[PDB]
Amino acid sequence: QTTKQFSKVVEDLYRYVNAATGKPAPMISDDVYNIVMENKDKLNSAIVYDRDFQYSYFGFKTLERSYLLRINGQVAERPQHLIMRVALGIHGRDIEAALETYNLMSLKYFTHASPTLFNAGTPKPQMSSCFLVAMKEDSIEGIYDTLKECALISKTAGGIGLHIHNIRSTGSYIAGTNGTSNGLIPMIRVFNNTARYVDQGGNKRPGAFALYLEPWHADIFDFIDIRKNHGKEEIRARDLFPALWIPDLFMKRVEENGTWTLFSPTSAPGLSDCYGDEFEALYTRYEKEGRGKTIKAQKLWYSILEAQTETGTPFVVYKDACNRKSNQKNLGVIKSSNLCCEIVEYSAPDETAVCNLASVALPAFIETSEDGKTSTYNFKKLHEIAKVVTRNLNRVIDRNYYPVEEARKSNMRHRPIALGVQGLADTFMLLRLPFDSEEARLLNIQIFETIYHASMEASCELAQKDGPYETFQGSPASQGILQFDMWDQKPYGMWDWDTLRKDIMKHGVRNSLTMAPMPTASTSQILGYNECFEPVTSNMYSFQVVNPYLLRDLVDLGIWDEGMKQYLITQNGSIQGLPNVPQELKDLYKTVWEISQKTIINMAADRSVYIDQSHSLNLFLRAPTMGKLTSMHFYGWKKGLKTGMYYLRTQ
Amino acid sequence: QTTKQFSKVVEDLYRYVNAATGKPAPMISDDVYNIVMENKDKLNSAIVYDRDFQYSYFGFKTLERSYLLRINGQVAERPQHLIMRVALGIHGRDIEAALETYNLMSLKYFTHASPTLFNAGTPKPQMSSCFLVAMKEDSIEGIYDTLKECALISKTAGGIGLHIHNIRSTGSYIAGTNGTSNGLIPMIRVFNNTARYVDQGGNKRPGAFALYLEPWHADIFDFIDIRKNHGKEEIRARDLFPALWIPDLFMKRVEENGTWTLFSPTSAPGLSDCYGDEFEALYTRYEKEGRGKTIKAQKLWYSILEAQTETGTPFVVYKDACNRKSNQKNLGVIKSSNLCCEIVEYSAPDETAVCNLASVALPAFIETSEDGKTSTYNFKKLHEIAKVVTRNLNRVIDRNYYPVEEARKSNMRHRPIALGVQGLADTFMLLRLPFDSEEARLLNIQIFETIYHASMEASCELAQKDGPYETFQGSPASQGILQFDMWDQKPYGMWDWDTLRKDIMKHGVRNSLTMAPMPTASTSQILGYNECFEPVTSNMYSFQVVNPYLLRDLVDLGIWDEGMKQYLITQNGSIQGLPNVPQELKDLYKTVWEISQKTIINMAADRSVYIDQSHSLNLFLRAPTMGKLTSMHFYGWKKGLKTGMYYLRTQ
Ligand SMILES: Nc1ncnc2c1ncn2[C@@H]1O[C@H](COP(=O)(O)OP(=O)(O)NP(=O)(O)O)[C@@H](O)[C@H]1O
Ligand SMILES: Nc1ncnc2c1ncn2[C@@H]1O[C@H](COP(=O)(O)OP(=O)(O)NP(=O)(O)O)[C@@H](O)[C@H]1O
Ligand SMILES: O=c1ccn([C@@H]2O[C@H](COP(=O)(O)OP(=O)(O)O)[C@@H](O)[C@H]2O)c(=O)[nH]1
Ligand SMILES: O=c1ccn([C@@H]2O[C@H](COP(=O)(O)OP(=O)(O)O)[C@@H](O)[C@H]2O)c(=O)[nH]1
Ligand SMILES: [Mg+2]
Ligand SMILES: [Mg+2]
Repeated sequence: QTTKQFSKVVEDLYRYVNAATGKPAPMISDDVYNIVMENKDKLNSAIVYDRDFQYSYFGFKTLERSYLLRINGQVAERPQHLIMRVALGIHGRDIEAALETYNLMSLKYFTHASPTLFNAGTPKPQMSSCFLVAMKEDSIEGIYDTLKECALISKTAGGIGLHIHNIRSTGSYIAGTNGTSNGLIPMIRVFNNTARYVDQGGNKRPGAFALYLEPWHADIFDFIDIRKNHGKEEIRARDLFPALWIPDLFMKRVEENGTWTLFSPTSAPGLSDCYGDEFEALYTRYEKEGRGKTIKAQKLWYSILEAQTETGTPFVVYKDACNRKSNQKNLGVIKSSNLCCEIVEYSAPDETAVCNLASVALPAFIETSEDGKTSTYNFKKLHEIAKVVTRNLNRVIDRNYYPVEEARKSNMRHRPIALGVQGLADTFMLLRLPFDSEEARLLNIQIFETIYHASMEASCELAQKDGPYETFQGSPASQGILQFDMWDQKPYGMWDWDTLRKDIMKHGVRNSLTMAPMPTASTSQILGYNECFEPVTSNMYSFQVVNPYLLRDLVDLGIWDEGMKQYLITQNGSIQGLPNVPQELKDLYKTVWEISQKTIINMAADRSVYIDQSHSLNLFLRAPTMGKLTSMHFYGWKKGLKTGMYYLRTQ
Repeated sequence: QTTKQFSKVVEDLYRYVNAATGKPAPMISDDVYNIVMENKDKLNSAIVYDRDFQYSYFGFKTLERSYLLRINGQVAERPQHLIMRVALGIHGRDIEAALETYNLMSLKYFTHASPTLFNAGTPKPQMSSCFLVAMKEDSIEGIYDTLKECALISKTAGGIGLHIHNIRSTGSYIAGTNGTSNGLIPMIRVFNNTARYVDQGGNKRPGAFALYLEPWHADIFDFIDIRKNHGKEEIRARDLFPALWIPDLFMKRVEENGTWTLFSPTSAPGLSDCYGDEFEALYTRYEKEGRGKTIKAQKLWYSILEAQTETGTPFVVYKDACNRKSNQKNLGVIKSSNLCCEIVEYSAPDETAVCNLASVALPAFIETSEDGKTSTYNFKKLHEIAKVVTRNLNRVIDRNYYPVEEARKSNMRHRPIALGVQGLADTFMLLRLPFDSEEARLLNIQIFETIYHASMEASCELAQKDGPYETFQGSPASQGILQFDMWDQKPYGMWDWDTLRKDIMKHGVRNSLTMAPMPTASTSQILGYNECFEPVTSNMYSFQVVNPYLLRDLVDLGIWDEGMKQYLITQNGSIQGLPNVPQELKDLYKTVWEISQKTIINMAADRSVYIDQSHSLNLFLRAPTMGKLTSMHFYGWKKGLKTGMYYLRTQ
């Protein structure tokens, strides 16, 4: 019920015409069509259609539902065809690299983020997932230009993070009239409205932008409350996500139980265009000068926590930790993260930051291969594959179709890239390692060091062929200061950092950033592994499937029965305090709510030194409480995390 | 409790500084300040402060509430100061014309529309009331550019009429995705949202745009329903006004009880860029070609009437009558009217049409001066004053501050102007003429002929000094075809049209259009006369004042008492079927609901031949019914009215 020969499938796709309209609607690009036809034999015979049986029933139905291209609502592309198309879309004329990417992706070593999977090798190749946008100016012209931009971006795949620190707060003065300003909320309501009007890619799910405000902005209280399902209606913005861009001085005032001061950006200019001490200097001076409204820090705090407890938002991202520890610091002051709090990239009115994403599948490197029946981890294959994905994401930068000029400007200047991971929890389980074990802690550090090292090396090789990126000179990287150096730490040492730093100083790197582990929400589901780097949330998930690693074990112990089936549904996928189940299994299959959030922050802190950018650290709290949240926020803060919190997931 | 010397008042205004902010906020322009100081003696001694006692208690409190400039919430300008400032803002260095305009305005011969009163002689002189905007393109870029434009326009005084015939309808195809379009409504919802976010001038009342669609657009049914207070919520747009831009062919299909066909503009291009026969030719061809959805004309009809009955909207404006009979026809096809259905001016993506407005006060020309105690009408003073206002509106064009480039382009090319009137009903009453009398019918024709003639002559003189307007060549006017010629009628003849046409053909006119009688909602209330050209809606209005002409008469007849007071409140200001009241009085003070709508359309049809543009014809129906509305719509249509209906006012 789908044509088999690949080039025949391309033919159809490429020759498509929309019957309702009589318009030719080719779904393959010219340049990719040509490549395919010019190499039809090599390409056709390289595919291995058994590999379609690598996908779980749920894995495949995800692919089927919205990934594999359709001709008149009918799926016309086999999973292998999707992959082959992707590999071509990325690799163009370089058939060898294409062919390499094909095998590895089909073998499920890694995958590319959804935009790539959707649009690679199609005429409008928009393979980018992230856009961080700057509010252009505190004017009606600036506001509507940015609005126009978000709409144009939203037309295609990819989420937006938008920062709005420069917008005049409620009641602020306006030259030329006696009218006074209305603040962020009415304006937020405009963005929200545009988010709902512009389809993403052309389908069901709404626009969703994330909004970045620094907690001193005079409209903060309402801003943080944007997602509440009560109060009024016209004070909310229920399709957007508030994200706090928090400076240390705030955390400090909260801790010391002191005061916080709210400014309108026009009474207190420059607050967001600096960080660390210069910021505190400037902020304290403005406070002295009575340009704002002072209140007790802990009153803002307490509000911030109420919102997180109810909505899981705002997210928290530490402005200082982000700017102090960015390889982009030479470009200027970074003003926001993105929609999923993983990207940390400079943006300006004329530079909208972009990022391409792929995820290495960590389980694929477990080989129970030595002799007996221990497993090891093949960190050599991890390095190799990590290098390939680096090269891929880099190719994507050039072949990408940018939705707006400020995106193309930004990407061609700095070439940031984003690697991350899926199936950490799987690797751990397969390796008989409890998520909170000293062994798992070692493995985390190790996996991440090796990806960072790999991608930095592969990027170094690139710089050697195509020159460093335009803005390499002046970077921490160009001075020998890599990610972990900015954490005042020594790398674990599994790889040779001296030689790499040596080369990097000599030849540069092609990419300003490389690592930003992301949520993997849908691309982990295709491959059949757990979300990114978080532990399982349940052993039962939901049409209800028992954890295959758990299940396997329950059988070998001849204890899997009806009570064991139904207990898992009762106890929502938890095996703790369950009568006939060994301590080994109990430790290994703790749900995420059963692991200390201190351990999570620890391992997050551990891998963070090999992360160029940030990672989407979700927090999970079972029995939620002000004080409990407070110690999780501050704990992470002091660890020097960038993304202190993505969602607060609860119940 | 307000400084008296005028130049002192300017001084304060001009020297103002906003204390909260420490910013200098001058409220007079540089060039006007200089003029004032350079002529302080002439200017100070020309004012006559008794004239402040020309204003009724309600008249003055309107002026006080939002017209006279304030210094720290405290009124600092006397009505005479407002006027003097206006006359200067219009007339600049020409002190004689300034001084002329001052006397006439203070004497209440005429006034300028509210934007003028608000901003003349201030630093951001935006004295324009009307903007007709073109939807830039059926793209997300075009949509958001227009949105940006409406916002920038809304920043200052003046209402918008926006036409959207070129936007792709629900479910229409989009190249580049499998997504399908969502039609006008979601997009309308975006405009609506911007209308509420951008304050007008800087105060309370919401943005309000009027939206112009041709009834064949495939989204018509929902479009016409935009103002209903039920159904759903997300299908409505309750801060905008739908206006039908109706072609004859529709009226015809409705009458002949035939079919109507709905097209998306992309399946049926060019429909709005033509009119009359070429349109019917093109439309019928598209129908034959099955590019649309056909339904029974009378089903659309019946829906259109349900909406008017409930919401008083959509307005009706006949596209063909507008284009066939416009002096702007040489410019291209006019695609919309404005917010109050009086302006009929060409617009394009790069030309947003503008208009300045003043209203002659018709009562001021009644002089009971011959000998005995008949009154006459001084049509010679009407001609004179009408000429002055022409010159004024023309000066305003040059001294105006345009909110966007497409407005400045449009106005400097064609220089349209807009005269109208207030206190028709007053003139009639003062002259002992029932609104529906053959005498009142004669006076209407007469008043309007004389304003048209006057303004055309005064504009001719201008063309002689400053050249014709850029696009005069090719105009009906340049061929000797004036307004009434396009109605295939001969003018009443009270003035010498041969000589004027002769001169116009020779020298041109400065303005492409001159006459567009408007609602006068607030500027008739300042002067203390009834709205524009409509009859009184009540003799009692509302803190309740009895019609002074009625009241006067009731006293001289010694019949005004308690029963007469309270009867008027009971019968909502109607004197019909009331026991001790002469037939003379009953005929003279019919409320508007007591006058045949056929008579209204007649007199509207009568003055329409001296109207360059259109006029805001409100319809009043007491006992509303499908068939009754139907005969009022068709009656007006056949009379060749442009604005068939502004609001349907009911109850
Ligand atoms: N009519 C209006 N309605 C609502 N908000 C407005 C309006 N005018 C300005 N603002 C807000 O005020 C800020 C300044 O807008 P902008 O258009 O730059 O003002 P401006 O007229 O140039 N005056 P200023 O910026 O004070 O010199 C922006 O954040 C706008 O959102
Ligand atoms: N992602 C989207 N969501 C909602 N409406 C859209 C989207 N993309 C396009 N439209 C509508 O489709 C029409 C065409 O938009 P435009 O941006 O010109 O499309 P395009 O991508 O250039 N394709 P086309 O115009 O069909 O050649 C406009 O009326 C838009 O309102
Ligand atoms: O629902 C979503 C999820 C994600 N993203 C974007 O994709 C990035 C990572 O998303 P994720 O890994 O969850 O999606 P995947 O690539 O696996 O499909 C984010 O930073 C967003 O910019 C988005 O636009 N909508
Ligand atoms: O509430 C209003 C009424 C009017 N207008 C604009 O002003 C013109 C005429 O308005 P009107 O005569 O009623 O107002 P006035 O000039 O008397 O204050 C219309 O065509 C609109 O463009 C507006 O923006 N808001
Ligand atoms: Mg400004
Ligand atoms: Mg287009």
